[PDB]
Amino acid sequence: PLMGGFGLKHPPPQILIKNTPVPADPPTTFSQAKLASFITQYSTGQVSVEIEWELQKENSKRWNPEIQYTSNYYKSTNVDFAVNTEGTYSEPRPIGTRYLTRNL
Amino acid sequence: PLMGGFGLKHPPPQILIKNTPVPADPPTTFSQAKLASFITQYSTGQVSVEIEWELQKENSKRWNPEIQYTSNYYKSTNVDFAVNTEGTYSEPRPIGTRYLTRNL
Amino acid sequence: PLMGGFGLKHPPPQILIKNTPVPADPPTTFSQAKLASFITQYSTGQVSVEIEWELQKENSKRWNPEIQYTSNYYKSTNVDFAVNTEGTYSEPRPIGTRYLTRNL
Repeated sequence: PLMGGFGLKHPPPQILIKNTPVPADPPTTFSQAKLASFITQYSTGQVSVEIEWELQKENSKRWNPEIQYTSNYYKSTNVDFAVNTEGTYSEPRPIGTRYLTRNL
Repeated sequence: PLMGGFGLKHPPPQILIKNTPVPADPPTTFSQAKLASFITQYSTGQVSVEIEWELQKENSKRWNPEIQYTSNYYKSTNVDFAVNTEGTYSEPRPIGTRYLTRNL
Repeated sequence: PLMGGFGLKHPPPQILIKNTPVPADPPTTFSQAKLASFITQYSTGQVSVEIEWELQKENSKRWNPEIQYTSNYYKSTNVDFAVNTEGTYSEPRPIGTRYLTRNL
């Protein structure tokens, strides 16, 4: 896939979820039409997901140090990747997956 | 120890090595004094050492990224921690052991 | 520890507790932002703790009487370490742990 990530011929199956509609008072006298009056409703809950990954371990004889993803050592007004005064979580920058080096 | 490193009450035993002195021609007529004429000599060889270390693995729940020791991303006239044009291996800077963080 | 009490290299683990936030009505039309409207909530309950102590028993040959922590024998307007007319529990004075005597 162009955006990246693993193309799958049978991806993780998507999940669809809906409240069961609960109709308001139907009339006393029967009528053909479907019930257009519903009880306003919404639900909540906790959803959990694990994804078990396989890591390809790295064995490399390169002498000098690699490049590593490291946080800024200099003082800052607020910590990156963490909440600010308002309670607003802010990811400052994108994080690539390529740092370690290998021989073409 | 002030310089750092593990103080040991029975350190790794030091190793002493010397050529066996091989005397030049002694005189035909015996004389009391020790032989002062030796055959100029030196030896060479290959020495190997392993040191089996125990690592204390790191388990930490800190959310935001750590600090990491990383090589300079910007172009340079010659690679650090590696030989230069003359064949001279040069370590540019000292490397501390403290980067990962922990709660006091 | 300076304040006193047992210093522990692995103290009793602290316990953290929170209500699960229950969001109010989300809008009919989806929107990116997190839900800022929550249902005002608080919980109650009963918490119990035992701490099993070991006492170091006291064996001492001192002839004359010791010093002991004793309540005031003289009449008072209200009992110490017990509620007053308003229902206010009031501890009058601090209670040290040292009374029994021992040879240095």
